[PDB]
Amino acid sequence: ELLKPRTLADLIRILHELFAGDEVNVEEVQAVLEAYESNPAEWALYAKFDQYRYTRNLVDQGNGKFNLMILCWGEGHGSSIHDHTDSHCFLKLLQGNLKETLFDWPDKKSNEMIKKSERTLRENQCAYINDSIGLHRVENVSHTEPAVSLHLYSPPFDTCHAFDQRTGHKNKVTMTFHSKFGIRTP
Ligand SMILES: [Fe+3]
Repeated sequence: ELLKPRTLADLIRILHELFAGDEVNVEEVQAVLEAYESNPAEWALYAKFDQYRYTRNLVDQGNGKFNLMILCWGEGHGSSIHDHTDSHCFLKLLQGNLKETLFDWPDKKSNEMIKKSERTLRENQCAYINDSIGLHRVENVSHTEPAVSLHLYSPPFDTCHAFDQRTGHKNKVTMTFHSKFGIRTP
């Protein structure tokens, strides 16, 4: 029984129920993430920005089943084209808008990675991606509005790949957390 999360803490409690087992009902997780109405006061603690690039702020460790984190995108900040290390990835906008560009997995032959499609993710919307679907880049293209998104990855992962748009070549990147549970972790 999926009920509307009343607050971010309620959403977290519901996610611990949805990930109590060993599999993941993607449509139910996405529906509950979409149903949480972003309340800035509830997540201000985690919305720690950096002037030069987007930040990853860990919110909950999901009893080991998933990492829930808040990403803070300054104006013009964006990600590399990347995969998700065989994990489910949910991305819910909490403030602002983000452009998501989708790319297919490259072939071994060096080639320009051409976008398959693009879309604008708006406040409160929840997107989903996994490696079977493809790769993506996420960008705050706004010149005037910072964006904040809530991401859930299951299983959690600390490393993934960035892809060079010009060649399709990939490199392993280790991600780091800017803060954990509201505490800056330099
Ligand atoms: Fe991603």
